[PDB]
Amino acid sequence: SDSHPLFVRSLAKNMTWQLADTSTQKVLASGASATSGDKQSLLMQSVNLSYQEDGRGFNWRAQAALSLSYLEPTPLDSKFSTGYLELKMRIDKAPEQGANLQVMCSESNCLRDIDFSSFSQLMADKSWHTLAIPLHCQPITDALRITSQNLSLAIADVALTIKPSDDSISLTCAK
Ligand SMILES: [Cl-]
Ligand SMILES: [Cl-]
Repeated sequence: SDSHPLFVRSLAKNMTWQLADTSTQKVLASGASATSGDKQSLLMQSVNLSYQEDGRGFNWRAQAALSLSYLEPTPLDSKFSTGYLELKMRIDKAPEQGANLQVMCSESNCLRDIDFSSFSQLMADKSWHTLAIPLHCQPITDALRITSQNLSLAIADVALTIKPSDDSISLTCAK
């Protein structure tokens, strides 16, 4: 009742993964694995967290954006106006030249824009962590977008929530 799943073991109905490299082909992926348009810049595989294939691993080898995206622009439910995007993430290879985590993006337009440097130390054990991202410090297209040139991580259990799980780490707003 607290939450709206976006990717909890499988994509919620109106959702896709989007793998967007520097090529002229953008890939909308709804299964266990995918490649970006150039077949190399951004790859998705399944990984196992709590069940077989409940996570997705993503490997960046060149400039590319991964999004978890709505099939059509969807206004943020007012239920979540002071809520959180929650997800589990494991960063197995930190980005040498950095990465951007954007949350709840419209056409022009993200609710949060977080550099990986801002939470890199808490992720540096290369273990899974539950991250709670407060949405506030118009129709939404990308629930999340991660952009980098070189990076390896995995994501699971992505949901909008009004209250962060107990063992969550809040990516609070920069001062
Ligand atoms: Cl990088
Ligand atoms: Cl960074």
